[PDB]
Amino acid sequence: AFNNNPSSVGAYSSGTYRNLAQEMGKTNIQQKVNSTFDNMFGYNNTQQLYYPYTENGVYKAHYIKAINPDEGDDIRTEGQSWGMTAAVMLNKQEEFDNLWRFAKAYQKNPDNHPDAKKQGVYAWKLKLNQNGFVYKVDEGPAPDGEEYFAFALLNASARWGNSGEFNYYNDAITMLNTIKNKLMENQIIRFSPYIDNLTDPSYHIPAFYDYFANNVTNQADKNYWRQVATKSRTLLKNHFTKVSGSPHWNLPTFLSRLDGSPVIGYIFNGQANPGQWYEFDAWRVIMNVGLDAHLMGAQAWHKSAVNKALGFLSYAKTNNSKNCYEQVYSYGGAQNRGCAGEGQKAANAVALLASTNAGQANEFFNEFWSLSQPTGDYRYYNGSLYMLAMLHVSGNFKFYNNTF
Repeated sequence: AFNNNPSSVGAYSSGTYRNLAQEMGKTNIQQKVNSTFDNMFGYNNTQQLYYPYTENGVYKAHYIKAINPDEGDDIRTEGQSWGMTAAVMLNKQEEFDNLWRFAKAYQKNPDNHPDAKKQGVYAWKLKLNQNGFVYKVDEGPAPDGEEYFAFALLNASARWGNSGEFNYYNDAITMLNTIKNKLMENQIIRFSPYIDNLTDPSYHIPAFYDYFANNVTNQADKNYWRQVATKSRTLLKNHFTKVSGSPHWNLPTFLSRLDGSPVIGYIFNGQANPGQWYEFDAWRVIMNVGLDAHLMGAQAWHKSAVNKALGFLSYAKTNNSKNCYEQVYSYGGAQNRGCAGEGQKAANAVALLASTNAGQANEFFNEFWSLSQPTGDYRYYNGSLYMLAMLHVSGNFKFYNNTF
């Protein structure tokens, strides 16, 4: 049965990881996790997201392909870093290494870039050109990519050691320094190096920062990352307070000020969507809340955040002619951007790690567990999230500490 009373002591401290799928009475859980990875990382062109990159017939590395039916396929740091995260959780070293090799070679902006703000950050969008060779479309970062890269690299170090192709640990510390020096404002993750007073709630993964603190060597840095963790929980708490009730109706948003206030409308040239939309980034927020609750302990704010968000989505589904909750809401209103797909359902299933409502858990968990693994043109984001959620709900998303 669903544990509707999640512990205030996290798995990171206790060593006890929940297996949400087991709580929900599912069987063949590990087989399903394993096949999810195998199909995502297999050469089937069906679920597959992991693709080799070759130059003049010479194998180089692999990437996570952001399939995109109308703007052209591209390659993103988020997906890359998520793929590495999945690989390390399942002990898939070659896959990890192939993706990290790609990132370091091709996504990383040089440390001597003329724009100091870009030095060592990871270009969020690459493409292959008409001759098949990789190039950077946008050198700006998507800072949760770096966050996941650091996370994944620290875990790789801890599981595999640092005497092979990669000194994972050194690469992780370098990534942490880059986050600190290039991607933070006042200890809050930036949306952009170029805009101040701006964060993206989905980039807040407090438990990662606590893990970082425990995996650096020097006292000042340990304190730094513990403070980032606390400030991240404060940001999320504040954001969830600000989105409660009217007018945001309990869903977190794409962009936020540093006090947690949703950004209203457009604020910069190139912005993809209004700041107050619950959209693709925002989907991940309650997944991150679930993660945090699982790994570092459930507090009242985690439970309220997820219970109220899931509650809104259930209500919104009852008020939808398609009998679905949708992918995009703004001020509690559906934006007609489609019924939830697999990624959103996956994010919501992970959120259950902070839920106290067994009825919500049954509904949201069964909707996720009944899905087939994503295929087709929208599988990059649906399938990347599906993979991460499979790990989270099967007790496979764990923190592996380094030993000093």
